Amino acid sequence: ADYQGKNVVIIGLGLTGLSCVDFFLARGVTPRVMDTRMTPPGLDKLPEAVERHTGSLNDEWLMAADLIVASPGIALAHPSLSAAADAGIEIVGDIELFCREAQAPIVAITGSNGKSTVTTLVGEMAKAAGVNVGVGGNIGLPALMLLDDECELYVLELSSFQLETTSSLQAVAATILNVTEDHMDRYPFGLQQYRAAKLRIYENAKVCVVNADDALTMPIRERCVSFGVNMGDYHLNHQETWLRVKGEKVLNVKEMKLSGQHNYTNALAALALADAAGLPRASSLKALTTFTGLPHRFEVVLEHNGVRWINDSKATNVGSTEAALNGLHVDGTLHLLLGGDGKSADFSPLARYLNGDNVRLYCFGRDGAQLAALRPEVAEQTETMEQAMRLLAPRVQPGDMVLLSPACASLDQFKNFEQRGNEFARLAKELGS
Ligand SMILES: N#Cc1ccc(COc2ccc3ccc(S(=O)(=O)N[C@H](CCC(=O)O)C(=O)O)cc3c2)cc1
Repeated sequence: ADYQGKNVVIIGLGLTGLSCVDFFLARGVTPRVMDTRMTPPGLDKLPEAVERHTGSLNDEWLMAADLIVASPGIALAHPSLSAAADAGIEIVGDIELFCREAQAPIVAITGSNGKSTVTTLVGEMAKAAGVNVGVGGNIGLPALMLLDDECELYVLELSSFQLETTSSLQAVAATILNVTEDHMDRYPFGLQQYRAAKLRIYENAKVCVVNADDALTMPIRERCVSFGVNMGDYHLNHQETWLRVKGEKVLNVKEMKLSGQHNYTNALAALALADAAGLPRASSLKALTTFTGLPHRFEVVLEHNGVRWINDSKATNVGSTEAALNGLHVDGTLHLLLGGDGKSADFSPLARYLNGDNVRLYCFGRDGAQLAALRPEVAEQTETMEQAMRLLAPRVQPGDMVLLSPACASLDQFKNFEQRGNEFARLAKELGS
């Protein structure tokens, strides 16, 4: 596309907003930036000759623009954006600018849980095949920083928010791994509106890959390739567990470093997408056996003195926490940390995992009191995650697990879930020796 001489406004700084700034400048266009935060996260990192407005949206700037580039962190439904949409002013995001320039195929991945693990996995499968691959998007680097004429494949994690402002994506392979309640603070029309945003990823996709076990991942109306536990074009076989494609065994999971059923369906989805992208199967399977997991994803930061302390800080929703608790083996007592910005989620689904004598809850952050309510007799509420740790530490016994899998965003008290996971790791180290 050609942006020469246009009035461009970028809404939202940070890494992404910064990457969009660089994108326009390198193309000979000086945009202007605005952010509803008085002091946004990359402000002092921004070039001097770029006009910026902070502390609110600027309607004068918006209503004058030829193109608005909106961070995924601002709602399209925001009154200033809606007004500019009503006036016919074109609104895109960073993924859209990226898709209009990219000169390699894209694998596109979204879903409420598993999306970064699959994205990473498909990226390692291309690396194992000697393919020059750029991996990023909603994980790692912002898409626009991957753009390179030499790249042979892109693998992108895409959030529901990124998908709302993207229209030119034509993925070689796209998946929605699953859809469970999340971001309800951004979706006033509920779960169906949240799903609808994710369904945008299948539009003009060469192959679509659905989860046979989750109907919501399927288009509204050829067919998609599927993965699943007992069913699907890609599926599990329990003699010991194998991954199979159409009845053929391709890998015995004991060769994987990851474990758990939900990692095995991640592996299936990753394979299916690599297959659709033309990558050789042998090297794809080799990558499955070398991948050790992402940090903050059910990560054992300390196993010592009979106690395992797990950083599952990436659990930012109810679905992810269920994944950790469902089938979880604990010898003695589980000390479960819950807390932060629940985004108006229904926590009920968690209740059925919190019975029996061998469970303790330490609830903190904005929605702490709501998380304790799940079973108040076994629950403590603190303000912070630090205070919670210092409160559970003394009670920890050989055989126990300490599990940070909070079911909420960290953004009420932290920069991001990585900072929360790193703080937990530091404290677990202090308190656990
Ligand atoms: N203008 C403006 C403006 C821009 C950003 C913000 C708040 O700033 C952001 C920015 C970009 C984001 C992009 C994606 C997300 S996210 O919802 O997809 N990720 C969180 C992260 C959770 C966590 O890290 O704990 C979640 O799943 O809940 C949150 C974001 C939050 C406020 C005003």
